[PDB]
Amino acid sequence: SMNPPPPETSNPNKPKRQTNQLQYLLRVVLKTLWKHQFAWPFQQPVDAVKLNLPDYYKIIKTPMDMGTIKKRLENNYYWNAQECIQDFNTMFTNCYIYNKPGDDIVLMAEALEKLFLQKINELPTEE
Ligand SMILES: Cc1cnc(Nc2ccc(OCCN3CCCC3)cc2)nc1Nc1ccc(Cl)c(NS(=O)(=O)C(C)(C)C)c1
Repeated sequence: SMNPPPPETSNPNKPKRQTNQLQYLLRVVLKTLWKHQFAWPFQQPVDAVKLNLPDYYKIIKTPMDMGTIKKRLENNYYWNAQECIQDFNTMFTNCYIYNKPGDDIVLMAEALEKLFLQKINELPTEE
């Protein structure tokens, strides 16, 4: 069971903005999670062939990862902060949907999500 194409990261016809909230999502939120010791399983799409998870992309129909989020932010792909926040939440939820409680990967996601939520709590007001 093969891998799907990754999520879209480029679309010239999509309206997009560079806002102070989206800048915070890159400079604070993404950067903080990316450097974390538990980030690496989330820094690129799940390679379900290499990990031998032939059911992964049958169960996870809206895949997301921080490599995709990083590219979207670096490309100014988003219209607003909530679109990007949704991507992070999809990533975390997908982890909890696919895996067992207490699994290492879940503990890793939980550590990243705690930091995510702390940073989002201080999202600046839109300028
Ligand atoms: C983002 C993400 C979400 N869900 C999972 N689920 C998962 C991964 C592998 C699993 O193996 C099961 C045993 N195999 C299956 C057949 C036999 C062998 C089981 C479940 N993976 C993720 N990314 C990831 C990326 C790189 C790696 Cl190396 C890992 N591996 S890991 O074990 O979870 C680790 C980070 C080392 C704790 C996960």
